[PDB]
Amino acid sequence: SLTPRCIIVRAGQTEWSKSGQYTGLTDLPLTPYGEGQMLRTGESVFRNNQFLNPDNITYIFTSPRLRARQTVDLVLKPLSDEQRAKIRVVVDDDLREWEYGDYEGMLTREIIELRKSRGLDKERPWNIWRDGCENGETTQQIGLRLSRAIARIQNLHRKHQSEGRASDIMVFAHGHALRYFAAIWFGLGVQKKCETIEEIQNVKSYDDDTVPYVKLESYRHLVDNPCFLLDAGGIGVLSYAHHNIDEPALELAGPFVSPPE
Amino acid sequence: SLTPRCIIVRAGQTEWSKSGQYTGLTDLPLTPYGEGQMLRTGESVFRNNQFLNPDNITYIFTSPRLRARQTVDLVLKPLSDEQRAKIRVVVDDDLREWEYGDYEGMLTREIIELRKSRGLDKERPWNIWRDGCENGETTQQIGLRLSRAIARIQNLHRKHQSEGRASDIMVFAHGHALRYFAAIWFGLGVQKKCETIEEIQNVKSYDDDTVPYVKLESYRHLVDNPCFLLDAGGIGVLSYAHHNIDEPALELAGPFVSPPE
Ligand SMILES: O=C(COP(=O)(O)O)[C@H](O)[C@@H](O)C(O)COP(=O)(O)O
Ligand SMILES: O=C(COP(=O)(O)O)[C@H](O)[C@@H](O)C(O)COP(=O)(O)O
Repeated sequence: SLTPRCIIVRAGQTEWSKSGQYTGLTDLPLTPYGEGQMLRTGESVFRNNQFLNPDNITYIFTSPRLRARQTVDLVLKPLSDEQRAKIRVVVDDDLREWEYGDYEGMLTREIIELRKSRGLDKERPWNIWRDGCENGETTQQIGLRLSRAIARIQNLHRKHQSEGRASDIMVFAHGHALRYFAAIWFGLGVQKKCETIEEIQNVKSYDDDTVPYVKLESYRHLVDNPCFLLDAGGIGVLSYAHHNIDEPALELAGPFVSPPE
Repeated sequence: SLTPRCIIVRAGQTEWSKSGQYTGLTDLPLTPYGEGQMLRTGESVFRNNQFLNPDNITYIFTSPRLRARQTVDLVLKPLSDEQRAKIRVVVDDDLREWEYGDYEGMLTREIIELRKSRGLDKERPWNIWRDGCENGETTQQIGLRLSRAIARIQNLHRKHQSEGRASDIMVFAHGHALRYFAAIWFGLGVQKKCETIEEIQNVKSYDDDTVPYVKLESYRHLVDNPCFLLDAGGIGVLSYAHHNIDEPALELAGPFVSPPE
């Protein structure tokens, strides 16, 4: 039975994403162009190309942000009611974007100028993946919460493979969160034992009894840029080598596969 | 003008690749199924989806192996004579597969059995990315030659971007070589100064005067599995963040892009 996959999908275009402004918590909608964009994406992957087979989708995880949720609706439009009824949708707060704090709605170069004026970054340039954001999340905070979601997804994958089913699980989220998610999925960054109060607690970030909570002994986080590109409405694919959930791997073809004979 | 890209393409199916046998120097052809498969891939990326625009392809680099070259022919079949005339094709020996030496045409598990019988791998399992192959290439050796090709390609990218043109450069090669190639492209592994006689010399691995040779001061190589999947006839995409050749990045969407408005 087909190796399980995690399909990452970045929210479609917003007014801020279009112009490079850091959109974290701000609950922006898709632009009219972004709606069209995500509609076309859904048609490409389901109808025109069959890069995804609905019969194989088991779970869709989404950030609680409007633009992620809108992206789920538009991308899944090509499905029949029957196909939809068999797919479970779960809103997971662990998949929200990096909390930018003071940097919300700013540009990269504005962030650099703001920090320089606070007297930081004297020895080396700011690097979100190492430093986090003043009044927002550190890298260990985002790494921790994405690890918990990854553990939940990989646990469903293992449960499904052992029930003899295919399992594509979709994750709709954001540009930083998803690059980060992909990075640790396949082993980037460092391993950190769960020890502090923050690191151990059940957070209760989603509400859906069919998704077992997995309590982490340890987690991964980044200390440097993993150097990924993922555009607004871009799609990436995470899976496993040799049908083995213990060998998570990055699919270099993203969602592309050669057309069947 | 569009950020330059390197489009990696793995040779289509062979009799050995279908069955997991390590195909290095052995000059196998595509199976009949593999031909069909690469023909359909070409139509998907140029005609049915336009994931690739021929007007933007400047160079195609290919391993000297028959199966890679055959893959070039079939994937580019949808192009007109006019489009082909403007694209330069370069055979580059630096893009050959990992030299397997003793392991040629063997299965992973056979290689493990063979090594265990020579009394190796007592402390930890064989890991090609660290250990290389008896009578074949070390990881340094492959990392060095792939680094030279990367430098040549990125130098053409920089020359083109500074001439104001788009540049998609395709690289047709092999499963280990391309995963390795992708891993170091975006900064995995370690930096090693060029110092030994091997590391410094001009090897003359291609013959095309329009490709400036770049003499490396230093190179990258892996010391561990980068955990990528890339199937036979799989397509990946390497590029740069912020239109900057000094920021090479992995495209998580491989060749997928949402259909234009
Ligand atoms: O804030 C966004 C994420 O949220 P969504 O737009 O996905 O909601 C993006 O990740 C970009 O604004 C961004 O900073 C890209 O930074 P880069 O790494 O290119 O220097
Ligand atoms: O020899 C091949 C490359 O040659 P082409 O078939 O691409 O020429 C492949 O790289 C396979 O042999 C292979 O071992 C996959 O290893 P894995 O990582 O799955 O454990």
